[PDB]
Amino acid sequence: MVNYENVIVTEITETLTFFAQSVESGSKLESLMSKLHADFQSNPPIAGSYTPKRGDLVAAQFTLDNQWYRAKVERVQGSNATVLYIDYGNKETLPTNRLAALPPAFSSEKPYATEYALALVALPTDNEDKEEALRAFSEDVLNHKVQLNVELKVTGSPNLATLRDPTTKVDFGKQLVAEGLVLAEQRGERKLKELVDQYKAAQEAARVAHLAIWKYG
Repeated sequence: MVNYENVIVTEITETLTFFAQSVESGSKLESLMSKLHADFQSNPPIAGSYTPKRGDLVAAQFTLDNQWYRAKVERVQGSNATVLYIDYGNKETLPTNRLAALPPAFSSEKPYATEYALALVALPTDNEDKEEALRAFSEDVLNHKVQLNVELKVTGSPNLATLRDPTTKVDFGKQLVAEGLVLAEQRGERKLKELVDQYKAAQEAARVAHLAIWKYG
């Protein structure tokens, strides 16, 4: 009877945080991107006429496809800026001449992607084990429809969330633990006790089975 949210995972970072879009907001973003494309084709901005302050919400021309996206300026350094593509979750450093003022019409809708921390998962000690963990998790969830549950709200940073396969009901983060690819996190929130204990047992099973990072005990 847990109220799962149907999401699509759109971006995964190197610390196993991830960005997810709501499935029922898919048409909303689709419409926005189509209107933004048409707007900036009809009235293309003048390159170099805009420079941002840190925090500005802008239109940014993605270096990959030369299309315009909604973006938050996170850092400005001379001729370049670091931006977050708020509807998808990826970041890049970019010349400021590829930034323009976002028309107030596109600025009111909340970001269509939200960042979360994968609940109770810690990356392994080895660097190559780290890579494999990120590869394995991306293969599991990237671009896929999954069920998300927020486990803990965190003030000032991404909330803790589990991800579940809609068909098998397998907890993806826990599966990473059971496969011996990541470590289980121990923490004290009583509401997280059951999940903490379960992830601990999964880690233990992977240890006994000598899986992956636990190969040489």
